Amino acid sequence: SGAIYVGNYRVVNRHLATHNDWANLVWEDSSRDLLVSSTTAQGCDTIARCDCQTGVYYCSSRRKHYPVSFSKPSLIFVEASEYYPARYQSHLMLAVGHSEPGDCGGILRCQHGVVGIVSTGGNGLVGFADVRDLLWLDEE
Ligand SMILES: CSc1cccc(CN2C[C@H](C(N)=O)CCC2=O)c1
Ligand SMILES: [Zn+2]
Repeated sequence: SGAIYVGNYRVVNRHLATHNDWANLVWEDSSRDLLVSSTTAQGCDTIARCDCQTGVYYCSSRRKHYPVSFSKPSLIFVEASEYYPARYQSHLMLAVGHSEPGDCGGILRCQHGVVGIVSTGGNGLVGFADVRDLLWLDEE
């Protein structure tokens, strides 16, 4: 579990969105496993606007924050899971590291702010959905 709170927006994994997130939907993309909903209170997170390939992510299944090198956002084949059939997931970055399904929502951050959230994993890899291209998260 986990979310990014920036301005009046809440960014969550699309598969973990609640009834309130869908009722207050701003934007969602099944191919990215992302959903953004509106909030009444202002958030304090800052989204990174950079091309960083090193950062730290939180892994709840180990209660640990791991420093990682990650690939640039790409279209990657992702095996079938409890929430999606086998498909290509877009804007996805991979790192070598631990992840389990319940780790989705864990933040990946670099020196510039939030880069993305855990979305995939398996075989000693962890994948993160990028949010740095969603420039509109910074305004209105
Ligand atoms: C096998 S370890 C692992 C870690 C994180 C996630 C998964 C599987 N998965 C991937 C889904 C997607 N984004 O396509 C989102 C929901 C989900 O449970 C496995
Ligand atoms: Zn950065």
